[PDB]
Amino acid sequence: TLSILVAHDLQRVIGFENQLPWHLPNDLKHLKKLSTGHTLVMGRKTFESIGKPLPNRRNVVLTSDTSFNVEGVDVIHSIEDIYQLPGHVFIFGGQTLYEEMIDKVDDMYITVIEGKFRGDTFFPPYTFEDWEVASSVEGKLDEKNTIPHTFLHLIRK
Ligand SMILES: NC(=O)c1ccc[n+]([C@@H]2O[C@H](COP(=O)([O-])OP(=O)(O)OC[C@H]3O[C@@H](n4cnc5c(N)ncnc54)[C@H](OP(=O)(O)O)[C@@H]3O)[C@@H](O)[C@H]2O)c1
Repeated sequence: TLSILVAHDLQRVIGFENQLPWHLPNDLKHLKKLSTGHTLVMGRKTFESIGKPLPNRRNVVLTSDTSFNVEGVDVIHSIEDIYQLPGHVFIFGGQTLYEEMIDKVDDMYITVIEGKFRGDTFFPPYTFEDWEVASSVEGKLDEKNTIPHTFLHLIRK
């Protein structure tokens, strides 16, 4: 199973200066819940910004750099390599990977961040006429989680 994993704002901003534009602990908990025990594929810039593999899942980095060899990370050098990855595979950014994979994934787990942030990277436009809402759940807010957000699971029609 091949799934997109992403948080984007009302204008589909996903990043600014190689980091998330928002601070939202609950969404990171959500994404770790979805992906534990599975596989995260990420482009090189996204990986470098995280800086270290996420524990308790297979971390795969897509890069053209043949000198890339990081402890606890598997490297791939083509999109085609993604299809050889066994199990539930999550496409986890950044913009380049989303653009390359959005026409290929089975479904998408999207957190809509219900705000407008300054961004330099975007999730590609998509339409609900291609995607059925399997679920839509409003995130609960508190002191440390102050931006309204909605967890979507969309499945390709
Ligand atoms: N909001 C979210 O849920 C979320 C999640 C993840 C990331 N992000 C954001 O996304 C932004 C980064 O996106 P980005 O597009 O700048 O970078 P990126 O997708 O993270 O990485 C781009 C790099 O990935 C490698 N790559 C991509 N396609 C390739 C291919 N077909 N063959 C070989 N290598 C390939 C290349 O690495 P090389 O140059 O080394 O060859 C390319 O330069 C950051 O701001 C980050 O915060 C947001």
